[PDB]
Amino acid sequence: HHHHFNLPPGNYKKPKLLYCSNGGHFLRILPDGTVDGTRDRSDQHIQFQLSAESVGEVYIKSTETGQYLAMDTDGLLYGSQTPNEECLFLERLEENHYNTYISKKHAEKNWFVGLKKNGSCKRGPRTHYGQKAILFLPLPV
Repeated sequence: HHHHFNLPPGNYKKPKLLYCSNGGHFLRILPDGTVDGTRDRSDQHIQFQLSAESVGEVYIKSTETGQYLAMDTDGLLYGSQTPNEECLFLERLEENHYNTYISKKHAEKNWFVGLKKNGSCKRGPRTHYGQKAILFLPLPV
């Protein structure tokens, strides 16, 4: 493994909002495949259904659009119509209470899902352990 194995509690029974404390935004995948963050809890694109591939590995799917969260070769987040290797994330516990999502494909590079204070997604290589941008809190829909 390239990473630790502290896991968050809870299941994938219900859909969730993925709230980032960094700028107080909710992760969002727009219908056009665009990914970003919004402070609008009423948004129709912030609801996700997480599912486990293997223990600690998840798919994050838009319940509105059915699109999967994915990270490309250049570290950019995008919504994928079909599940692929770029859609798998290592879901881990961080700072004892938050959730982090590490790109499985790029795990050795420590590329995470993360949001800037301005609600914009971070590019893989600009992310790293220790940042606030990588911390998510799964909230009820």
